[PDB]
Amino acid sequence: MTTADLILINNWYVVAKVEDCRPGSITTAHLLGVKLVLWRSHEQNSPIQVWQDYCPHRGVPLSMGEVANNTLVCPYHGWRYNQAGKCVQIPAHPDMVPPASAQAKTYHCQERYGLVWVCLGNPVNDIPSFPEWDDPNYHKTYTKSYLIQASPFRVMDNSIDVSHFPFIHEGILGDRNHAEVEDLEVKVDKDGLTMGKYQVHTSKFNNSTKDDSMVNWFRLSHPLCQYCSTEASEMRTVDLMVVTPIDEDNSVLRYLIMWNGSKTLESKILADYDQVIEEDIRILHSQQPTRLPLLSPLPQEIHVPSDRCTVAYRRWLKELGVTYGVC
Amino acid sequence: TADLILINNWYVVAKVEDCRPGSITTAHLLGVKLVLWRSHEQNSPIQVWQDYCPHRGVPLSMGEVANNTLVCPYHGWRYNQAGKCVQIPAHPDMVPPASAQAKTYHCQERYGLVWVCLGNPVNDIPSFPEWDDPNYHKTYTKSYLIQASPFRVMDNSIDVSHFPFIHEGILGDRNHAEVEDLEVKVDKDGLTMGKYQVHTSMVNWFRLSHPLCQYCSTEASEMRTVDLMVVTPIDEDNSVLRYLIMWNGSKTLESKILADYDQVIEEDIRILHSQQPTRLPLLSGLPQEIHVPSDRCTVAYRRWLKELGVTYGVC
Amino acid sequence: TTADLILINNWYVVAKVEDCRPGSITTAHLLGVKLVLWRSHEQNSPIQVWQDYCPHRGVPLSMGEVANNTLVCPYHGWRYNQAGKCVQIPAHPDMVPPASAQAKTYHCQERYGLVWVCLGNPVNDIPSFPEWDDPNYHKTYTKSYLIQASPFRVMDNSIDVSHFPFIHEGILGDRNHAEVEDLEVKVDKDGLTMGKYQVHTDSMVNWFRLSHPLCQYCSTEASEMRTVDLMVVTPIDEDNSVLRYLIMWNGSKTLESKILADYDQVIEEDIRILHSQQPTRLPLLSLPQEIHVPSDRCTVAYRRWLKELGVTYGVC
Ligand code: FES
Ligand code: FES
Ligand code: FES
Ligand SMILES: [Cl-]
Ligand SMILES: [Cl-]
Ligand SMILES: [Cl-]
Ligand SMILES: [Fe+3]
Ligand SMILES: [Fe+3]
Ligand SMILES: [Fe+3]
Ligand SMILES: [Xe]
Ligand SMILES: [Xe]
Ligand SMILES: [Xe]
Repeated sequence: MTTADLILINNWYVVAKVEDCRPGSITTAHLLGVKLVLWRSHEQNSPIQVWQDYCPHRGVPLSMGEVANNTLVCPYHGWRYNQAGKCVQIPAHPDMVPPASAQAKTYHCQERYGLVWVCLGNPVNDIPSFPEWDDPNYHKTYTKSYLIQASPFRVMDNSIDVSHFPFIHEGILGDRNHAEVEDLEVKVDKDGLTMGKYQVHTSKFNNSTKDDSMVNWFRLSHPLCQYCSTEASEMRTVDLMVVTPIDEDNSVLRYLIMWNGSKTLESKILADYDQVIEEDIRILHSQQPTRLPLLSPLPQEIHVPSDRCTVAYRRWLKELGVTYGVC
Repeated sequence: TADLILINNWYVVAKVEDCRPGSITTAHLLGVKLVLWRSHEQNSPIQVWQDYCPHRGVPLSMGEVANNTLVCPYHGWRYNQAGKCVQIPAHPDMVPPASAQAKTYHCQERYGLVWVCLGNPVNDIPSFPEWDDPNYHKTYTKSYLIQASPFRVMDNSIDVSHFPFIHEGILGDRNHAEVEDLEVKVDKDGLTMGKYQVHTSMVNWFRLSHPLCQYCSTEASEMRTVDLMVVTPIDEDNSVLRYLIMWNGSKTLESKILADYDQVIEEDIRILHSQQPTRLPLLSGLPQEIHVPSDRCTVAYRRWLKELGVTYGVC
Repeated sequence: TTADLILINNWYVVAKVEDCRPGSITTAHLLGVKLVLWRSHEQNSPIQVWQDYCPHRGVPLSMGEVANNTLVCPYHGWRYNQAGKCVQIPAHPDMVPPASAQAKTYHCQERYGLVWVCLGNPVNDIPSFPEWDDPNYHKTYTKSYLIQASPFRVMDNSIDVSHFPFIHEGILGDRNHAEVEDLEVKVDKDGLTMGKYQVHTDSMVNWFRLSHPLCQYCSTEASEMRTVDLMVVTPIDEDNSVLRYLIMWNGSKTLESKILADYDQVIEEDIRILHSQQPTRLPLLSLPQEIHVPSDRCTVAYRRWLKELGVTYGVC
């Protein structure tokens, strides 16, 4: 169990990539305070089973075992658990039907966009949409996993912030001179939080090429995933940022990036995101308190006109009833 | 703090070989930091006290042994073998106050091991019959620091069904994983398991007179092997493992025996370090423990600890 | 924060002025508060000591840059003037920052080459040091010593004199001269005072006074040379301290490194003991309870003064 809210437990979250889960493999992960085991059978096109990493016999992690004959086997006594989590065999008592109590705690898992989505509760919410996934004109790439020692909601608040661009992202996403921020259009509606189109000022790098005027916008249907859309000179680049809430104070950041330009741009896209993500991590790791402060009437946070979309985020979290990872 | 039932039992804290004349050693029992010291005389007794000087809270272990006294390093106070301050160097003519006294504990050398009771010895040190048999040879395993409850360490050692999966080299085969109807008896002696078969041929039985001490007996084709497993309870979540192995076959087998014991212990320590909760769950976030017929000796250990009133190291 | 106001309303050294050169950003910690110390390229700019905290989104201001007499936060470039008022917000260039856009500032006074800070309202003055003005005395500063021990245990160890023959053998005593004479201890409204006493090696006469719980003035007269010192403890929190010493002497300048070496040896010998002592915090008067003998008169008096002042922070 956990101290997490039901609004959060009943949502889907990315815990891995499908390319990390090979046939016959055992992977560990952490979601909302719970340790997880992700396993597949040696069959090809095998389903991924996401359970709690715990054998109920003597408390040994099931992730220390082996996958054999479509069963996850515990290392201590060799209890064999089927795809539904039911012990189907106890080697010490091979003719005995295992007790019904011998059951692993199983969760909902679904693959989409090459990502493993998990729901610890009742899947009542839907997986965010990524329209360009099935567009053959768009190429796909994934960033590596980033472990961040900061609240899941502080990480998302940062990626909603845009006024920091000319300071901690100078040279990639901002100009320390064009640092004034225009009035921002931010909607709160049925589709979630939308930052409307807005101009990103980037520093010239190629003096031969024309200014890469970038227009960006983003939408949040889920509070820990953000769909971002950028149209520059000759390329539209969309991304799906996904935050794995490890606990109230820890988070994993992953991005699926899709672009309509030359596949040869993959290396540059991945390296440019690395720079921005690590410049953002430096601030996230220093922020206090570690949990995102919600609104109220250490001193309270101060909000200026340019914080419109981040004030609306903190408001959305109070409406959703979020108390985990926030203060 | 620990339950009186544990406070009044004997526990191994060191090997006699390592407490030399004039030496000062350290140990940790039931939450208490301990100082062990000997005088430079031969046949000197071992004094096991709390590692603390009552003047200003400095560890007496950072001091020195001099003239059959332990000297505190801060103000020079000298404590006799009974633990009483006999000289305060700033007041050389003053009879040191009665409060100037170290907290002393009972110490007894048995089986080449230093045994300590922090309470009132109500029970005797566990018996080891082959200690007095000259037909048996003697070897000691090294110390093993385990980040697990002392009671989880003993539960693992009482378990016999794990042999075919984590010990398939020495104590089990994957084609012989079935466990026969085991025999368990909890009497005044303690917890006793009746003899059972172990597949590498071998017959094995064990008895626990005390919760953290195990006597084990194994008969092979040509050799009887016995061991005394001692668990030092550092605190609720930490333990030290030691064994005294005795056998009546060739003394040349000492190295293979120690090598075999090391493999098994480090294979058990891997499961022990992973177990959650860290403290032993007793019979009463994470689901409750499930018990199968092959778990009757470990179910009896948990029942015994509950009956004895153990609340320290257990969940 | 959980500290007693008697402590919050007192002056403490958090740095030496030689460590905060023009245009620098230094960090410190005092009574649980993280502090940012910053200066200007003004050849003689003052030292600002604020809480290491940007009230916009909670970044540490110490990760910023000093520019044109302002401290600039790294996250959104907010510029705070020397009074701590934010005067620029780059996002809204022609917007006067709200009154809330203000760093939490603390009182800072430079004295004896040291940075004194008071987190509250200074009801007391910075401890006195008469040989500072005396031109016949040379001056030197020890390095900062981080001690994993209560500020009050650190000060307890400095007032102890009975331990000189055992852990400071060679500098403040030897094992053949361990008997302690009847010490003169004056506990008054001003504070704790310790009268003249003999330190062996062939001997020197020392005394000390404490007008402040965590500041000690000491005087040693030996063979015509008088050495004085000001021991300052930075209370980091209940369990941690910084130790610093300003030593002044009227002999040869050549003695400086020897003086520094003698202090360094004694201090690290004291730190070996301080780190081993349990409990970490200083036990006051009503693990076994502390026993007191006559050589411990001035250390018993320290505990009695702290209880009368109502110190609960850093004490057991
Ligand atoms: S702990 Fe998993 S089978 Fe015994
Ligand atoms: S601390 Fe042991 S003698 Fe003073
Ligand atoms: S956090 Fe300091 S300026 Fe935004
Ligand atoms: Cl399989
Ligand atoms: Cl025992
Ligand atoms: Cl003073
Ligand atoms: Fe950013
Ligand atoms: Fe084992
Ligand atoms: Fe000293
Ligand atoms: Xe980016
Ligand atoms: Xe063994
Ligand atoms: Xe000194």
